[PDB]
Amino acid sequence: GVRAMDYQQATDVVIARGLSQRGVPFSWAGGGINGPTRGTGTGANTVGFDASGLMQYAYAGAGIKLPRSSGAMYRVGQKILPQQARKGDLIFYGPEGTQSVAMYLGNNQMLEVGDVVQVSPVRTAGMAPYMVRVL
Repeated sequence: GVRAMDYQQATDVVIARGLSQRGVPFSWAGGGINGPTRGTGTGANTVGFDASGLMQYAYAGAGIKLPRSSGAMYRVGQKILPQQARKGDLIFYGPEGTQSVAMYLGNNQMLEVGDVVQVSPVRTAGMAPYMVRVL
């Protein structure tokens, strides 16, 4: 029972942290565990998040340090069938999840980085075959 409670408690913390960043601008390669930062290249002069950076920030609240890169996140935790998705699960885009990543919020909502950190409907186009549970 404590397992379930800890999972639920962790999930709530991570969602709260992610949601607190709504509106922060996209920055190519920006951000990480400690919050938004300048990125590189096109993002060198912009403080913000890319998808990977935002996930690292949000999940750090549950005492988890996620790998850098969506492609590396796709290779940790438990692979989940999308039909069995729960809030807190990670959704991936591109071949082997290397293009991007977002956090499922339940009811076909996800926290993603668009032009800014935002809550969006789930996008199925280009979605990787599995989701990932780390909590």
